[PDB]
Amino acid sequence: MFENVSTFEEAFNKLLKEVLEFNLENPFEDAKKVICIEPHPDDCAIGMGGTIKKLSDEGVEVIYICMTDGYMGTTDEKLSGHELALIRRREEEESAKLLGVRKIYWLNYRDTELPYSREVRKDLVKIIRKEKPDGVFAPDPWLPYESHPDHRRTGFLAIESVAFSQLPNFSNIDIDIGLKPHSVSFIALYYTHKPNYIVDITDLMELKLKAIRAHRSQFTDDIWETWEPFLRTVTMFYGEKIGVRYGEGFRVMPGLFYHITPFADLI
Amino acid sequence: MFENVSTFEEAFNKLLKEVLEFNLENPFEDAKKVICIEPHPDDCAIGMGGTIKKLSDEGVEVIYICMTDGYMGTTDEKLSGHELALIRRREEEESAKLLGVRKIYWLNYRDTELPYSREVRKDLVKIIRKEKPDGVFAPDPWLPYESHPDHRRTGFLAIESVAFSQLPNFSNIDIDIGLKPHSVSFIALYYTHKPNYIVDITDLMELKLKAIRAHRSQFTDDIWETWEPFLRTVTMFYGEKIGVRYGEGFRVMPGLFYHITPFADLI
Amino acid sequence: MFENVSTFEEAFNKLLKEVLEFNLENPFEDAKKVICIEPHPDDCAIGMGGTIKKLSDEGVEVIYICMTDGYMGTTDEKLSGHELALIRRREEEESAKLLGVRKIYWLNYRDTELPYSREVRKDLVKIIRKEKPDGVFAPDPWLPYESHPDHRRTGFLAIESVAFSQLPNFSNIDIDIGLKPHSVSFIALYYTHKPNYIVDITDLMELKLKAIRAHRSQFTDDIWETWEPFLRTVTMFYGEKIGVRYGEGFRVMPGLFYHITPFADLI
Amino acid sequence: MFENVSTFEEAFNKLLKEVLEFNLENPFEDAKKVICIEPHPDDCAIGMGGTIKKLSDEGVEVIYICMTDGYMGTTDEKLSGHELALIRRREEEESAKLLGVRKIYWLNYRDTELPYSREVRKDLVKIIRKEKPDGVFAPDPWLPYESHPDHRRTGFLAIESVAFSQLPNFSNIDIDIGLKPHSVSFIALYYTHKPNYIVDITDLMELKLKAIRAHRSQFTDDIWETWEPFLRTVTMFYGEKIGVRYGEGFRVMPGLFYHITPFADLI
Amino acid sequence: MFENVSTFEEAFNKLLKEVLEFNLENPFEDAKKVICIEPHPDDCAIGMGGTIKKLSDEGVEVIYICMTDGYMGTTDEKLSGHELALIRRREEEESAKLLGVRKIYWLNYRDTELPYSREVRKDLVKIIRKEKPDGVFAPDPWLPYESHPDHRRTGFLAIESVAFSQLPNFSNIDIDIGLKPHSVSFIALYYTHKPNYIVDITDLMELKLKAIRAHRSQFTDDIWETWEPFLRTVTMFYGEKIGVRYGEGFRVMPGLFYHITPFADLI
Amino acid sequence: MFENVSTFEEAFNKLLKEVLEFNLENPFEDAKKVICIEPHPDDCAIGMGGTIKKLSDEGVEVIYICMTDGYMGTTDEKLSGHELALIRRREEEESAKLLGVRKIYWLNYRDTELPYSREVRKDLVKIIRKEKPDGVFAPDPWLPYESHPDHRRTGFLAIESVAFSQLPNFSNIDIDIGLKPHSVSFIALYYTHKPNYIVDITDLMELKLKAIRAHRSQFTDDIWETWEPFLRTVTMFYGEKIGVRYGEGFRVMPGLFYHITPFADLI
Ligand SMILES: [Cl-]
Ligand SMILES: [Cl-]
Ligand SMILES: [Cl-]
Ligand SMILES: [Cl-]
Ligand SMILES: [Cl-]
Ligand SMILES: [Cl-]
Ligand SMILES: [Cl-]
Ligand SMILES: [Cl-]
Ligand SMILES: [Cl-]
Ligand SMILES: [Cl-]
Ligand SMILES: [Cl-]
Ligand SMILES: [Cl-]
Ligand SMILES: [Cl-]
Ligand SMILES: [Cl-]
Ligand SMILES: [Cl-]
Ligand SMILES: [Cl-]
Ligand SMILES: [Cl-]
Ligand SMILES: [Cl-]
Ligand SMILES: [Cl-]
Ligand SMILES: [Cl-]
Ligand SMILES: [Cl-]
Ligand SMILES: [Cl-]
Ligand SMILES: [Cl-]
Ligand SMILES: [Cl-]
Repeated sequence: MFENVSTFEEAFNKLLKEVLEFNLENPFEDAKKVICIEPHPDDCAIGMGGTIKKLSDEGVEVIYICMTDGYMGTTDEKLSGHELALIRRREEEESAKLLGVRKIYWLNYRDTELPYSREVRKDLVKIIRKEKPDGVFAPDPWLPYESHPDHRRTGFLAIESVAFSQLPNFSNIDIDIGLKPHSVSFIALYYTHKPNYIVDITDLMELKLKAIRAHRSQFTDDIWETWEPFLRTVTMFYGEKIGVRYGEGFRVMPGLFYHITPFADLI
Repeated sequence: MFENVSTFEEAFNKLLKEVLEFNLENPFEDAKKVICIEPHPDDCAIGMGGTIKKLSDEGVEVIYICMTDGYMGTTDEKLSGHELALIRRREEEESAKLLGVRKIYWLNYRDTELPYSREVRKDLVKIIRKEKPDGVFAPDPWLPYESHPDHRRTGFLAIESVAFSQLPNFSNIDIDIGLKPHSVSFIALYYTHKPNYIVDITDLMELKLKAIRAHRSQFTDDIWETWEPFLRTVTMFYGEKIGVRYGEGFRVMPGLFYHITPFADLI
Repeated sequence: MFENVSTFEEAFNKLLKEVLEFNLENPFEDAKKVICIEPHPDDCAIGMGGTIKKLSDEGVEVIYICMTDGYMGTTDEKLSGHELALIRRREEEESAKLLGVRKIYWLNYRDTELPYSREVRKDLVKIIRKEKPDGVFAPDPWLPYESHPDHRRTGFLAIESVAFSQLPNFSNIDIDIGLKPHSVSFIALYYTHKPNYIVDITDLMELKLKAIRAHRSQFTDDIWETWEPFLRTVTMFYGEKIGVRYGEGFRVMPGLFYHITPFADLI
Repeated sequence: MFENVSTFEEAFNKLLKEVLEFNLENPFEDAKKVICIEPHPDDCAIGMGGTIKKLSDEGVEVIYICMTDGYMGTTDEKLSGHELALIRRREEEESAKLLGVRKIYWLNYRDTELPYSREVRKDLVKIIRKEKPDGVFAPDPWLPYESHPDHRRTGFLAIESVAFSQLPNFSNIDIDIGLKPHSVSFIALYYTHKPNYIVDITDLMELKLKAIRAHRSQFTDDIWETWEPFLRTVTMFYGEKIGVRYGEGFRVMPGLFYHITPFADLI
Repeated sequence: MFENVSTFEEAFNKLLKEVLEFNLENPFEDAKKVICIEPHPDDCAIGMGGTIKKLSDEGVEVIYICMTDGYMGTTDEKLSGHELALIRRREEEESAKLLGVRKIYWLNYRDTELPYSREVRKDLVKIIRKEKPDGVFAPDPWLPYESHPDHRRTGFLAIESVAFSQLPNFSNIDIDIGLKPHSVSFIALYYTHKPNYIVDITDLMELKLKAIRAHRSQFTDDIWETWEPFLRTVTMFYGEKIGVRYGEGFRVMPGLFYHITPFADLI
Repeated sequence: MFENVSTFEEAFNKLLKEVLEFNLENPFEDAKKVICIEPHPDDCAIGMGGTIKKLSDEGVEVIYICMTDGYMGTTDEKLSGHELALIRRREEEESAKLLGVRKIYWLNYRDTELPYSREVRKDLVKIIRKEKPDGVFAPDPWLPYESHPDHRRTGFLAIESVAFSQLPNFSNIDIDIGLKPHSVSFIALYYTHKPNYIVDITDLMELKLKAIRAHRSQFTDDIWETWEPFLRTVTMFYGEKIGVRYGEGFRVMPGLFYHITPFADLI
């Protein structure tokens, strides 16, 4: 096979088009149920809140997994992390209602303390096998200069957990209690410097910002003086790539390209 | 020293040529004994099987270290990981016989569970100090989008273990039982986006694919319909860089450049 | 806000100039007290010794944190790591005296064994909250091909510990014993491939080299035959970027850009 | 309450009889489903195989959890751990069929490597919440001079996991996927120096020994020359306490006595 | 020395009386400031609430360290651990006010997740060196059948941390920031099966029980129907050893006897 | 087998005399090479220095394994742990010379930081398999009130490592580099409350105390005012059990009794 192509460029295009059937025309078109994985309460709204409302409005069931409890998100010396986590849970329930999301799984690892371990893969794999989502969204763990370990670990653990949910010897007691292996159809990484699919969110921008500001403990007015400019600059970064005012960017690749593929950066 | 050069380009070339005596003409020419480090059974054959056969055919002694047992490599709900691991040991013995390899060290860490720790360094440094190889091959841990932790950890632990095998206070009980410090002459990284040395394997391609397919548990005919196209695409990516049909790529650098070198990407 | 810009370029420049007030003109001008974090004894003098002497000579109080004891830095089978660590403490005290540094905190983690953990963050945040430095310097953990885990871990732990030092629920017993949250004004990363600020050290080069050679155990004459060429080639790399003979490079970014910022590589 | 008793002996007897309703007349009489937790394949048969057969013969459904794979159980240099594990799985299925057991959960931690961690607790609580057993058996982790960490860790993790299975904030994703909190009705510890309940197994001793010897890889004839005398000495130790030839001993206590009870050794 | 005694009994008594100056007449008589270390909110009140009130009433400053947040203490599926932990902080402040305690350090490790590690030692040693207490109370980690890892770990970590607070190379950054080594004068273990000092609390029993029931989330009326009988049975167990109605028991030993002492059980 | 004994006492005596061939008459009589494992430098001399000199004088080759470097053993704020450790290595070489010991393996784990892990077992098993000792001595990890984690961990790791050195799948790279499995003939535990074999050291007491005081950094004259009385009180405790002035005690048991043996405290 692949004996009659003559150049690498020809093989490459034939591998993507024919063998992997990859395309970026509308990667989310067939989804019925997706899971959006966030490191902290508010990252699904920040990274992809317009696209979550577009999906919910088309009748896609969007479920969150939140990896941590947001305990550390305050500079108030009188607000304990326990009290903040309870406040953030209610904030995310109000944000998610605005975006059409009706189910959140809380892993409850402490903020700044998310482990990078098989145990946390097992939590993700248990929920993937229970819910059988078509798509999974998570942060791109290769974002340049990303300095928060919870973000880098969420992205790597989500990619690994999507792969290992298909393997019956990984977390085998799930198979023994009736949670069968599941093969997700696509992963999409948000918070990405290298998007290859952009969703125009220009007419949902105000709704997105409203869903973000529902995390009131995080976005005081003072903080918003910097964050609204930031968030509009990011959405213009994405939207300008497809000639629209505001966009949300995602990186999607064939499953093969997440492993031993030396030209994965050509898409 | 280095006071008479005038530009960074001049200093850089003098550092590589004269001080480090670095050359990519024939980096494997003097090797008598090399160790090829693979994350899982079948990675030496996939990443570099053509070059392993060339080296064996020249009378180089090629030894494998396999970091993990391949336990997780099945989607059959009836095949336990213990039985798969036993099957894969036999597959690698048959693959290795085709490529001229006569010695495999099995570290037996569980697949998907290779630790990143001093303990696993010590296992690599014990074998390096026992066998005194001239060269060590391992995956490039900086391959973009590599999402298997066993692969990233094998590359980093091999680079570190080659450096630490020279240090008598590292794993000092080896020195006390007669395994002296050893200084490897070169490292070469396979599975790389940034090769700087390519071996033409055009006339060994069918043998490389045979050696790969000897891992029958991983390469069923259905899976091969994707994997032969992929493997030929990858070998054309490398071969095209030197104007040949099929190549295997390696990244080789002076030892110095694996540490505090801000222009290491200029080779 | 940010509704009247019409291109990403416009928004980006307005976000950096107006909202973040970021400028690379003289990022160190207002500093009264800085901490320089080194993985091993000698890294502050190698990565940034000229700039340390410039800062001391302006009356800046420069403090080191050394993460590890340098135990493993010998190929002499007769010198224990314990004896080497004692030797290296004295070498660093001599080197530091040459550069105007009068205080070093020794975390005493063993060389090649620095953990990547909350416990080590807590050590950094205790010292940052006690000393209240204006600036913190550390290695850039994203230097390409950096293969020493103690270097990568120092960079990431330093950036995370600057951020978490401002959070009263992080390491809360410090607040309870009277070490209040502290907000550092800038971070600067040395050992970097992507500097955006270069200090001319041409007239302090011989003093820098003297301060490095004070670490006699590391820089024997034989080793210096390779290391003087290396260090001059690095200083030319940096100095050529601003048209001077010898430079030390730093990467400085707005705090926001260390997290979720897809265009952080544009500075 | 408890204001009218006037001696500790009076209060103790009232607390056990009235408040805790504790007795040891026939602690297993009401059981419909029990789980027997073994560190390695063959420990349920060795510690309590006669009682398992009594229970199965009364219509009790007896389920095993085996914590490890038995990988390390050979002194044959030609038998890999992987092959041993596969052999021991078949040995246990044969042993279990002799004793009436029809379901085994295999956690598959490697022998000599069982962790003592929240992750292993979560595997035990998942199975306890799925199966809702009335009783759980495990080794007594306080057996004097017990030197195998897998045995000590299995006893502690079993006791902890029975308590934590009732707590909806412990391993909360189970509650989210439909596995509700479960309250086991008794624990019984085997392999105990301090039994307080003994089962007469005099007429099932030959069956018990057959079930043990079905683990042929462990009990070669040579090893059996020591192990039959050992096993009969232990069963006489227990049976002599109740005036019978062969017994199996268990320690049962009120749940309260597993925590902050300074007279728990008085039963 | 000790050459003129003739029997072990003679030597033993002379070691305790003359060399170690040990006695148990009134071990708390000279204390001005004590720390009571509890695993969870409510353990100081349960283990030793009468004695805490006796000490405060004498003008001793009693300070708590609470190792964990009590997150897991509920069987209500509607109450999150975060909310529980906030509730229990308030409960403890009310309980402590009743007993005369005015300061509590909260380590905030999650309940059922307290580590056994150098990091937690370092938190105890920072507080011991800041507060310089004369006495420290903690659970006896050798209580038979104690099945809660947080209780066993608190007792061992407290004993260890008392010893290591005297050592300037342990947690050396405390010494560098001005927290000098401290030598506690006594440890007293509560929750013990082997008390050697009993405090009569007969006239403070109703106050102790009030301070316990202030932890309303733990002691609902239904649970109290078992817990008041238990608590009265325990206090009778201790008081009967000194011929009083209700007592609290402590185990106190010379520092030497916590290490390499084969007759430590003779006191 | 064992069908003709009628009582447990009969079976027990026959199991020990005939099947296990257990004798406490002269357990060390056949030894040619023993390893004495100490947690810190000085514990072999303190726990068993008289016996080590008896054994050396009979021509037994006594080798030490010291698990830690003694870093923490000082209350001088000017003496670093690095310097202490180097001083203590020389102290031990002088002490060991007095006792006839000519070889010490230093594992160099930091004092107070000995792990309890497979990695440290592998260090012990590599030395056991290299040296093939007839006997191994270690602390009894079940000594009551032993509060130093390095002592408890040394005892358990030594017992485990003796057992696992016989198993070719444990630390299998040893067998691959030519270190075959080894079966030690006896373990003897020192620092024990339950000795069953006592060596009379009455005429070697002053030599033992000289070998202890050779650890000058630990035994200043001030400290010795407590430690001489302690050490003579301990040797009297042991010697009185066999009617001699000064003894060293050991606990020896058949290998079988270290596992699943409910009457192991009957010897
Ligand atoms: Cl075909
Ligand atoms: Cl085809
Ligand atoms: Cl990370
Ligand atoms: Cl405004
Ligand atoms: Cl020169
Ligand atoms: Cl020269
Ligand atoms: Cl990784
Ligand atoms: Cl085909
Ligand atoms: Cl505004
Ligand atoms: Cl505004
Ligand atoms: Cl790292
Ligand atoms: Cl020269
Ligand atoms: Cl009542
Ligand atoms: Cl009542
Ligand atoms: Cl254990
Ligand atoms: Cl026979
Ligand atoms: Cl004297
Ligand atoms: Cl005297
Ligand atoms: Cl524990
Ligand atoms: Cl009532
Ligand atoms: Cl027979
Ligand atoms: Cl026989
Ligand atoms: Cl321990
Ligand atoms: Cl004197």
